[PDB]
Formats: sequence, structure tokens, C-alpha cells
Amino acid sequence: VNSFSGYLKLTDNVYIKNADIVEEAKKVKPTVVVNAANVYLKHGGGVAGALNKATNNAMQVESDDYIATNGPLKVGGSCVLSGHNLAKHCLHVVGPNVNKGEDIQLLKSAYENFNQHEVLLAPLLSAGIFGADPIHSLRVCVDTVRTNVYLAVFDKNLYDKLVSSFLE
Ligand SMILES: CC(C)[C@H](Nc1ncnc2[nH]c(C(=O)N[C@@H]3CCN(C)C3)cc12)c1ccc2c(c1)S(=O)(=O)CCC2
Repeated sequence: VNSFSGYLKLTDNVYIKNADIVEEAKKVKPTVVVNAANVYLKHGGGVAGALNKATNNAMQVESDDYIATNGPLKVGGSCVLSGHNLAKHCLHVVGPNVNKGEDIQLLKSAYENFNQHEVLLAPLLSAGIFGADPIHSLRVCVDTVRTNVYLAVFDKNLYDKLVSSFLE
């Protein structure tokens, strides 16, 4: 169960690995995988598109049905849906998209959703094309998450910069 391997322990509850979250989910079979979602759960590209493709679009159909009944999420919010073949559950979390003018302060609310789950496999929220400074996102994660989080960051260059930043 939750067979995470090759992670570097940063704090007593935050671990990090240079890895593709999709490959990690297939191997580890975590209780929860976090999706870096948008408010309409449209998994069009990046991490969300990669996780949806790994479910052969089952995540997208389920997401459309959730939105029809419940309406969109708020920025900083989340919902729990099926993990499909990747996990028992997927926690869809909306971090702020700084490139589209959303407030970076909502990154704390986004990470706070992780605290309702004992163990999670997750990406670095609001990084990549969402525009947040990835060293800042790691600092918010470490300061906010209290449950056990395994971060998969699919870029060795960024991984090395994040670990060097944490260890200063
Ligand atoms: C910073 C970046 C390295 C990181 N990327 C990732 N981090 C962790 N696991 C990842 N898998 C893939 C991928 O494409 N998986 C594919 C499956 C099959 N393919 C071989 C490859 C990307 C990726 C990341 C972190 C957060 C966010 C983004 C990107 S974003 O999608 O630009 C906007 C939402 C927030």
C-alpha cells in the first residue's frame, strides 16, 4: 500500500522525487493522487491532461458529470472523485493561475485541501504554465501541509533547484 520509492525526505511530512506523476501513480497505487485542476475540471493539457489520458478519458467524463450537478469549483478549492486506475481517489485541487491574474495568496488555501487526506501523491501546485514561482510553491507546501505528501516533479533541473533551495 502507498509504495513510494526513491523519494528524498525534506520534512517529517514532505517528500520529493524527480518523477512523472502518471508513472508514480501507476506504480505506487496511492490512496490519493492530486490533480492540478482548473475550476471547470477541463483536463486539456499539462498534468491534468496527462492524468486524464492515463485513465483513457474516464476522468474527463466523470468530471463533466460532477460539474453538471455541482457547478464549478472555486480557485483554492477542491473536490474528491474517483482515482480510476491511478489511485483509490483523485483530489482535484485548483491552485491560482498567476499568468491569468489570480491571487498567489490562494496557493495556501489550495494546499490546505491536502490536510483532509492522510497520504497523497501530488504535483507542485501552480507551477509550470500556472506561473507561480516553484520555490515559493514548495515553501507554501512545507508550511501548510500537515499530512504526508509525496511530491513528484517531472524535471531534474527544477528538482535540483528545489532541493538546493530547501536545504539552504
Ligand atoms: C513544473 C513541471 C515540471 C510540472 N510537471 C509535471 N510534474 C509532475 N508530473 C508530470 N507529468 C507530466 C506529463 O506530462 N506526463 C506525461 C505522461 C506520459 N508522458 C510520457 C509524460 C508533467 C508533469 C508541473 C507541475 C504543476 C503544474 C504544471 C506542471 S502545468 O501542467 O504546467 C500547470 C498546472 C500546474
